Amino acid sequence: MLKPNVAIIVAALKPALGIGYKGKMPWRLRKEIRYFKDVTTRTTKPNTRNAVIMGRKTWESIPQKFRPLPDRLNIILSRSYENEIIDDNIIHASSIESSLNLVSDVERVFIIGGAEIYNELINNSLVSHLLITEIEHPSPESIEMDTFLKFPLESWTKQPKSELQKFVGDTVLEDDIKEGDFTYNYTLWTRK
Ligand SMILES: Nc1nc(N)c2c(Sc3ccc(N4CCOCC4)cc3)cccc2n1
Repeated sequence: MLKPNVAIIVAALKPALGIGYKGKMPWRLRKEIRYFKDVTTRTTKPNTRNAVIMGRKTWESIPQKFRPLPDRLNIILSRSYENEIIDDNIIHASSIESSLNLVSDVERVFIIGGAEIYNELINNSLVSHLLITEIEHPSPESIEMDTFLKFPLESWTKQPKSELQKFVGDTVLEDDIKEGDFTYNYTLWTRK
């Protein structure tokens, strides 16, 4: 695959864009996890699938019985890895671009995490879209967090929901989803 458009998909707590605490998301949003699954899995073309890209630490944090993520090509980045196809669902690579050279029959590409991946790849011009779930809570400060997005959003534009809907196709987009004390919305951003 040559110079594909890539999307980042993340869930962040406004306004600081907190994303984790000691390796874990500080919340359990059952519907939000479902949306992550549907978006990264659905495809429109026939014999295709999407690819998910993750850092080695996130891979390692998934229980072994739960990896690879089903129905998607999993790509794991490590600075120590050789570019290699492990099996039909797993690729090892040392760069995003090198990993993409090993694939065919991929419809979309998503970077899924973690923090270091997000923060480094946001500056790669292959990244064309951001799918940010913006989470809100009455007392954001009550939530312990150590990891944050460092995204240059002054250079990105938040699109209208119509554009997101077009993006995700048939997926149902509910507004102001509430779970416990959290309220969230799905958003799409593109580069200015
Ligand atoms: N919108 C969205 N985006 C993701 N990318 C999701 C992941 S994948 C993921 C992997 C790593 C991290 N983290 C960042 C740093 O370490 C805490 C874990 C967060 C999400 C798992 C569940 C729901 C998700 N929701």
